[PDB]
Amino acid sequence: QVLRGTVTDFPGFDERADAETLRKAMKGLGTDEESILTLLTSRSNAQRQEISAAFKTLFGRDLLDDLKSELTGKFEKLIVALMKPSRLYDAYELKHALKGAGTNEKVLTEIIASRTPEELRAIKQVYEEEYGSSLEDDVVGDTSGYYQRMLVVLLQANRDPDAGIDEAQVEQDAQALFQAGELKWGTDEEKFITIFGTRSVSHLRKVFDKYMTISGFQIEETIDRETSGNLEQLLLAVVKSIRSIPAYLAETLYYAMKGAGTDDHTLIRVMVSRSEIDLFNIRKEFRKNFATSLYSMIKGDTSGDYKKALLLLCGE
Ligand SMILES: [Ca+2]
Ligand SMILES: [Ca+2]
Ligand SMILES: [Ca+2]
Ligand SMILES: [Ca+2]
Ligand SMILES: [Ca+2]
Repeated sequence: QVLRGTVTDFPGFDERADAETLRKAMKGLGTDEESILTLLTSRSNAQRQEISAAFKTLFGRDLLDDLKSELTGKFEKLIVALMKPSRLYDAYELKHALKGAGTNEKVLTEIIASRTPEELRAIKQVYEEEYGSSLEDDVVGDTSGYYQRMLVVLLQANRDPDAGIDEAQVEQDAQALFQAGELKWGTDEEKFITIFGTRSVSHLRKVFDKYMTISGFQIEETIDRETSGNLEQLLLAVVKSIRSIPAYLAETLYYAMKGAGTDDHTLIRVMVSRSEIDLFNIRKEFRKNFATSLYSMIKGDTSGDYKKALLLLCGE
């Protein structure tokens, strides 16, 4: 399918002109957040990096340090995130879910399950450069059990490529998965980890069909998203990503705003990271699955300059 983002290079871009607009906006008493916000959400990530350089050439000041001393709250978290160069974002997000006591298993599952092999290679590469330690050793050092192993398997970015679809292997995997599901994924974990983690995307889709034409239940129906289980949360995220990455991220966003509070960190992470990849496709899945639009949900769930920036990122 064709992936379309909501943010694209801004025509007639001038990094010096933009460097100055931002300077006048930060300069002196009071800040013009309305100006920063509108400027930053209509320039691609590559352009924001160019604005930063020109800002440094013209004033000898660091644009980001400035935005941080001037901005505050979720609006700042959102601006700081947009500034992060595209290639460094998932790696940064991953270093901070692992870093320190505990682990944000949520981010680890979300990024590793929804990212393609090419994306994971580049992430593994950029991560070691930036942080010195390899992603795989930090994951292995923070996670455990079959959760760790499944994450490590996916981290190898070695899913079979899509080619000849043997129906003998398909039915064999469907049966296996069926029986592992009936056992609530608590037995023979080794066998299913290999199927979910190394089988080609087109293969696993036939497996998901067959599996249901064996049980009458979609494979996800054998797992409760709401409840615990790191390994199950991962199996759920993988299944959904194998079906549709936008749909999976379309839902991750939904559950970020659905409830008593708002998971602004997820809301910010998915909005920013996918803005130039498939945020558009994500918007289309959100509407068709949740009967409402992302725009309209973000508008009612967030407030202020923060809300305005998300809405401009969202687009229509
Ligand atoms: Ca100021
Ligand atoms: Ca003000
Ligand atoms: Ca501040
Ligand atoms: Ca830790
Ligand atoms: Ca809410």
